[PDB]
Parts: sequence; structure tokens; C-alpha cells
Amino acid sequence: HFPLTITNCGVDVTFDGPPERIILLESAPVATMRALGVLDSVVLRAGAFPPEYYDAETNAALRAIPSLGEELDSSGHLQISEEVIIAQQPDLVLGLPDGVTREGLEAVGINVLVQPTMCPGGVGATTFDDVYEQINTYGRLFDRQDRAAELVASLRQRVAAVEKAVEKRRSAAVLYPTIGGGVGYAYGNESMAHPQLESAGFTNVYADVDERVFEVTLEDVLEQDPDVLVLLHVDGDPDAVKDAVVNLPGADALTAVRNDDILVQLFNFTEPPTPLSVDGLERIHETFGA
Ligand SMILES: N[C@@H](CCC(=O)O)C(=O)O
Ligand SMILES: [Mn+2]
Repeated sequence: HFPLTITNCGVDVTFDGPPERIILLESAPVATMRALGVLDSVVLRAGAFPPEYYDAETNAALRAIPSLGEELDSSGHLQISEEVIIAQQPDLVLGLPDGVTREGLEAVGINVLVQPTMCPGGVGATTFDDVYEQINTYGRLFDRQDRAAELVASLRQRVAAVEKAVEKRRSAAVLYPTIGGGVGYAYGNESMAHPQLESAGFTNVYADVDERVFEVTLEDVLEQDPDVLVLLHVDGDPDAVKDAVVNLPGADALTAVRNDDILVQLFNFTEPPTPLSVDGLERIHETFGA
């Protein structure tokens, strides 16, 4: 049903038909778009698109989608200007990098969508329903509702299988380390990390933090001393990601470090809510067992 309105971070974003000139400023949408078969709607991309996320054909498609840049900062944030984006005359931009504003894009007729749990301000505790609701939204946006419904059903079944196995409690945290040294950031109950950990049978040590992601010191993580750690990174060498934690002075005081109960995985296997979050759930479950 078009015209379609999507409410996004409080804003009504209206589409008279499916978008045809999309710029991807984040990798999250690709997990759903490749299943719906709508990658031809993407004209440009920016940032990292790890091939580990995708099937071979999708990776070949991405190599043929030109890039507006790949420079990330130490927190994995894309560096790109609003003027560069506007110059391409897109009809839809997915993601808002630092310093790129919804208002600036909307002012010249460009629609903007952000992943709902990355809206500024409170978004409430995240669940696997946030994966499914976003897939159903993409189903409407691209007029692929039947395909979206089949994707949701397949994912729900896989999540149910992990939760059943678990039904037949260790603590955990998910972090985003700083390369060169530092535990960096942790994920609270607005992150996809939170329901991922809980569905895998863990207690999230930051379950009571009503934030998505927040800075932590080693001392902070030590006070929680989670049995297990998951370390995320947008790209680059996972050895350096683990070293950013385990080679810190005093880090051997961590149970997870002593027992080597540490999983390093690429960002979208946890955050934000996408089909890849279900892959991540399975990975955590198979790695640390139940
Ligand atoms: N790119 C990571 C780093 C944390 C941050 O945004 O500061 C995230 O979005 O979760
Ligand atoms: Mn970030």
C-alpha cells in the first residue's frame, strides 16, 4: 500500500513508491535487502561491508556499487560530509553518520531512515521483535511483503531452536574495544546485545543500563567481572580487537580473560537488530554452549 509512511525517530517519512536511488551509509540494511532481492535499488555506499556477512553474489554486487568513502575512526564511525551525499541526488539515505543531519537532507527532498534502535534518546529495551519489525518495514518499503514474512518466519524458528536448547546462569557482556588498548564501550539493554545474550541463556551484566552503548573503563568491567565476553568490531584484524582487552594491565583479573571465554565477531553479528543478529545468537550459543 503506497503512499507509505514510516515513522522514524518521531518523524513521518513518506514514500510514494519504492525507493530507487538509495545510498547505504551503514551495512545493517544489506542483510535484509539481499534476501528481499532489492539490492538493485542501491546506487552508492560508504563505510565497511565485510564479505563475511554475505553470500558470494551479494559480495560481487557490492564490489560493483561505488563507494563515497571507507574512512572510519577508532570507534568504527564513518567520516563523510553531507555535501558529498547531497551531490549524488539520492532519493533515500540509510544511516546518519556523524555530522550528517536529517534536516539537511530532508531540506532538499531526500528521505532519511535510521535503524530504530539507533534513534537518539530512549528507545526502550530491545528484543528480537525489533529484528522482525524492521524486516516487515522493509517488506512494505520495497513491496516485498511475502518475502519479508518468510524471512521473519525462518528467523523466528532459528531463535526458537536456540531458546529451546537453552531451556534444556553465567554472566556476560558485549564490548566494543578500542584498538591500541582499551575496553572502550559496553552495550546496555537498548542494544541488540541484550536480548541476544539473554536468548543464549546468559545474564547481561549491563541489563539495568537504559542505554544502547556507553563508555567503560577496565575498572568498570572488572567490577562486573562477566563470565563471558563478546567483543565487536566494524572491520580490521580481530587479533588486535582481542589484544585491546587482554593485553591491558590488570586485565588478567577478569574471569573471562583467565578462562579465555572471549568471542570476537564483526559488529552486525550483534548490533543493530538485523537477520545477522540471529547468526550471532547461534555463534554465541555454539561457542559457549548451554
Ligand atoms: N560503532 C559502535 C561504537 C559505539 C559508539 O557508537 O560510540 C556502535 O554503534 O555501537
Ligand atoms: Mn557507533
